[PDB]
Amino acid sequence: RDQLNIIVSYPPTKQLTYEEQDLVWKFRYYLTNQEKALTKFLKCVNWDLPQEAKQALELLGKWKPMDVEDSLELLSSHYTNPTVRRYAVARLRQADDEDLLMYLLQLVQALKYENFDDIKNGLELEQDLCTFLISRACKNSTLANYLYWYVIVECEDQDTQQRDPKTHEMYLNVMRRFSQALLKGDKSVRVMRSLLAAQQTFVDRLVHLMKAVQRESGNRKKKNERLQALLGDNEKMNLSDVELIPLPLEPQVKIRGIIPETATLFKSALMPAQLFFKTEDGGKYPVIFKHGDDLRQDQLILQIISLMDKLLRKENLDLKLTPYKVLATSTKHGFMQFIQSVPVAEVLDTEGSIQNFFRKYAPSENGPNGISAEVMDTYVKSCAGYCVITYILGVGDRHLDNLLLTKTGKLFHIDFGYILGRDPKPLPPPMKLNKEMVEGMGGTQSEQYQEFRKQCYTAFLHLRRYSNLILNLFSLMVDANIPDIALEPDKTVKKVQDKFRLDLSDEEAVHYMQSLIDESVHALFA
Ligand SMILES: CC(C)(O)CNc1ncc(-c2ccnc(Nc3ccncc3)n2)c(CC2CC2)n1
Ligand code: NA
Repeated sequence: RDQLNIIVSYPPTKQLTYEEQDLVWKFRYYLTNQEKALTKFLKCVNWDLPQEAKQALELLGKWKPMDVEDSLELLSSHYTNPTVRRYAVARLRQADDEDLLMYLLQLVQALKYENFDDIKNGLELEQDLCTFLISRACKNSTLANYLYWYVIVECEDQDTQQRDPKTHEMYLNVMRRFSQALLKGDKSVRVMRSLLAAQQTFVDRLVHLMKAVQRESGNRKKKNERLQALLGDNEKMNLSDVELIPLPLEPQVKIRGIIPETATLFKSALMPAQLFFKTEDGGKYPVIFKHGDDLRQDQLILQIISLMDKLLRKENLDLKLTPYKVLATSTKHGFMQFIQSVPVAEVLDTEGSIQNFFRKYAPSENGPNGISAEVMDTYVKSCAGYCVITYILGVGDRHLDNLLLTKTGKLFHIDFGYILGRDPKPLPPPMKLNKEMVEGMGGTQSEQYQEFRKQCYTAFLHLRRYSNLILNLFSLMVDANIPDIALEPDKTVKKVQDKFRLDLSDEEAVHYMQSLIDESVHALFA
């Protein structure tokens, strides 16, 4: 009946009532070939009663196997049954590394829901999350790299060390188990350990270099010259000439070192560094090296933006997004991929507007407002894409210093210090959209505006379809040391859930999205 289809449609986090539980339970045998009924059914099971547990796992066997997207729910805190947890890993094994990599950050966090004793006893349908992740890491260099940096930061975490010494020791063990597996492997596998160790030394030497620059009082010019001098002496610092190691930030990129003479410090409180990595093929890879600050909140947000971009691209909707790489190398430092762009604040300061800026660096006679057709389409798509993504992620503290623009027309957001409905000012707008963006398209009477609205609807409807995956991924982050999560862990997933408005139809959703843009665009006139 229809009452069953309304119950299975529920978000992964929607808590079923006792009345709703005993209903799914009664009709369990009639739901066995319904893929999206299994999670709802496993919720209903009295995992304490042996006869119920027994019949439930019998049903788990004969049940239509679930999607990887839905399987992520089985790895959360709500599940403790070892069979249900091995089943979750068994479905997760069906995913390819490309997908697995998209979920890895949350999978490292999901280890704190695993059996700590099994992880320990492994030192010196049958695989747990630890064995599975190490297994996959041994076969894929990229995966091994992120499993290393994700676990090392959780080991380093001093807040976990004191608050949960049990979880801290579990991660030390995950690292020991990983190191053990690497040494028991093939020629290819055994060299991954020395590669991870070489990058760890590299980062340690870079951390020391940043400190060597700050030991003094000096002009930014003098500090820049102190950075350049220290990077130049490869005999002492060994940072300008290294055996081609993976770049922790993007391991597919193999680096020779940092170019000494082009390295500088940013005009910013913690003076992060701009460093150019010499890649194996003579190319340059610019990075931001941030010290004395925690990148984990940005690292999560950029990981979700990347996922959202891949999902949209999958549905043949490339909205020209900039999911720049963010990697924390400690709870105190890390890397960000430097993107050549200009903050919108500076766009207004130097050129007066986004339109002027575009007319200057990308003109064309009969193009929209004398601007390149390609640059304008890129701008409309990226605006729409970010308007929707920042709306869902509840990104606050939006100002024109953390809104960046490229000369190719790419608009994007940076610095995700405020997320999930948090903002320095009270009553913040739900739709993160300003008059500078709107004026960039050519105002509300422009064909570009209608196109922007259209792209906002398309993105929303496609992202709404992946609500199960996104909410499951957030549910694995509830107990992570992410400031804006740690504030209200118990309320985190619902904050994301409510933005999808999964209560509304596709037609109803586009009207709500349509009204939200209007209510925001008319609020810009007060
Ligand atoms: C580091 C922080 C004080 O915590 C703020 N957070 C943050 N987050 C991301 C970026 C970033 C990321 C990627 N590309 C660029 N490019 C550009 C291109 C041109 N002018 C600016 C940025 N900037 C940045 C900006 C760099 C530090 C100056 N800051
Ligand atoms: Na990008």
